[PDB]
Amino acid sequence: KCPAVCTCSKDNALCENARSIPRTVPPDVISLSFVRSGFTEISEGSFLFTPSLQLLLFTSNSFDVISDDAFIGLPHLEYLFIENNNIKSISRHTFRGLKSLIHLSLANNNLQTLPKDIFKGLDSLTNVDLRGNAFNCDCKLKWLVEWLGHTNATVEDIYCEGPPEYKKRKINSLSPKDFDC
Ligand SMILES: *[C@@H]1O[C@H](CO)[C@@H](O)[C@H](O)[C@H]1NC(C)=O
Repeated sequence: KCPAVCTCSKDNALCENARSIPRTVPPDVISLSFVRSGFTEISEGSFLFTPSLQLLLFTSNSFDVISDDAFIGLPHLEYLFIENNNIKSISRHTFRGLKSLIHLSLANNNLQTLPKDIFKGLDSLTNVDLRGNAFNCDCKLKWLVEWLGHTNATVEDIYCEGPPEYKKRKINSLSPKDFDC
């Protein structure tokens, strides 16, 4: 019942160098991890067949895009860890539909921006980790300051990698005037 690419513990499944997201994952596996995966993107509805996941981890992957509604069909997911990845693009609705998500980690992916309203609709979120990314502070990030001010979640300090004028400045400290636009 455990997928061939993955090795499965009782409640946990680890998939390494998987060429596709398995749709056969046994129920009563609440945690799934993808390490050094073969697949280059996460399309919409990839996890539809694994509704029981409370925890998801992506690490050491190279992704062209993580699509809108990629995580649709995961009503029970509390923890989502996307870390130490190469991600070229992240869609505004990528995380749409996770109401139960408590902890979200984008940390250490070297992401240059984030789209507006990417955190829209995640109510249960107590923690977001944006550290370890190279953020270009510009018009596309201007929303992020407003979100950091009004957010209920705990977010540790993050800094602008660019442009040269703003480098190594706390994004939380910035004001909307400084963003140009
Ligand atoms: C943070 O949460 C409290 C209670 O959960 C709420 O009253 C407050 O308005 C929230 N902050 C916002 C929405 O900026």
